[PDB]
Amino acid sequence: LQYSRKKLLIKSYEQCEDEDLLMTVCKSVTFQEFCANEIKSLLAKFLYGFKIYGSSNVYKLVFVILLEDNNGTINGVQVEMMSDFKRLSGAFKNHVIENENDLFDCMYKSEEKYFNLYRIKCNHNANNYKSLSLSSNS
Amino acid sequence: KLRTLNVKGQLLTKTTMSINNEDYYLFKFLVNNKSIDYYGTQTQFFSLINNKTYELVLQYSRKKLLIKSYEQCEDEDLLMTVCKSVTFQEFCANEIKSLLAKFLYGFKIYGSSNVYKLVFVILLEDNNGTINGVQVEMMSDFKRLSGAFKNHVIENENDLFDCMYKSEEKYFNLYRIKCNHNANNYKSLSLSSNSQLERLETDDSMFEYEFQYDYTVNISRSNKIIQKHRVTGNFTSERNIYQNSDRFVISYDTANEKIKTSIYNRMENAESKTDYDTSITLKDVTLSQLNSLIESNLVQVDVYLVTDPNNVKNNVIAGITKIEIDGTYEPL
Repeated sequence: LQYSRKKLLIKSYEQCEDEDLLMTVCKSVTFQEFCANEIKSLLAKFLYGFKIYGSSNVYKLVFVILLEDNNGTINGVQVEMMSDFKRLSGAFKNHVIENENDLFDCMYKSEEKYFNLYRIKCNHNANNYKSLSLSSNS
Repeated sequence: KLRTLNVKGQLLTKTTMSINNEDYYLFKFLVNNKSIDYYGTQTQFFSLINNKTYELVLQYSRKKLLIKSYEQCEDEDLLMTVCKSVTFQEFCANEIKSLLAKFLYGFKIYGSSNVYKLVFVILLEDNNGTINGVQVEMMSDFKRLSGAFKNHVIENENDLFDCMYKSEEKYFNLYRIKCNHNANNYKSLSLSSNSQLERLETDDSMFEYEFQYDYTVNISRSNKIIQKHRVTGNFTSERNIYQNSDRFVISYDTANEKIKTSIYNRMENAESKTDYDTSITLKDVTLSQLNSLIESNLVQVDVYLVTDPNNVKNNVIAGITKIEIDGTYEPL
């Protein structure tokens, strides 16, 4: 791009082809990446996780991530994540979770540590409510 | 004559206590899904067993409700057996259940490509014995909905929409519907993959029921209800992406008044591709064409509005369905 005649003109264009952002951790994400419901990977901070009262097979993970509003400011926000016992056991890379008891013992040893999340989908609902969710290969 | 009552129900707990060396024996029975306690002696304490329907005959003597006698029924099942009213208790147990509802209206949710939403009115008997008609919501997909409707062949989305707009404001027997309660405490209805939605088609028994099914609150949202409007006049659309979200500002005329609202833009699972920027501007084109079509009566627009009753300002759109002259249906 060259600055000429009070404009930004495309001085030359070159063909690039399919840049990959999966398995590439982004320090931040944008509101639009929650809108497109795009599967990315970001770095996050796990706060604390537990099992939902009244449920048997549903656990909740709470994270702190960084969103970018279009104003350009980067804010730390609390995001919530839900997944069953199965998808959670295989989600934790380099950790063996064979029963419910180990999941809780892993979460309590995972508290306040920084995580690289991989292939996590950002969702958006009828009632908005922006949250994360585990795919089958995250 | 000492008068008596007859009740039937599951037994939950058995408890005993000795007050002043006078043994007392009590049985917590589930009668019509209520915790009602009845008196007994030491003979009944051992004869009866928990989680077992007992046909019960009560006696009133010495200012107490006695178990005069016991027989035993056998675990009656009440599915495919419709009910007028459910309780808060049954929503907590997440009881798959068959009850009667009044169908209001249905639409396809914005941004989604295969997810639809139904709005019903059901009778919900609270913990105090009062029965009130409330608005309840329901999510299901095209596949479950294609086979859900009893006695109606639905093979394509356009049929699905044609079956709701016919069934709008009719009464429906809902068979084997799971009443949900969630970590986020809003209560809803769900299609178990083997649930039937069977229409009643009037027959003048409706007169007793329309007075009851007066929805004043939507139990699937908090402080908000869903309302349905017909677009008659100036439909205007504008793209306002704010600091907080990407939105469409929309204002239309009904036969009543003009409404300001806004819809939150979202795209379902558009993958590895810029199918959000190129598709939202696409739907914006569909929106600024709409007024041209309503004037010449080419399409009719139905706006489904998640609204706060007290403050009519809190308006958001959950679905917009275009009714075309030639039977074709376009939702958004």
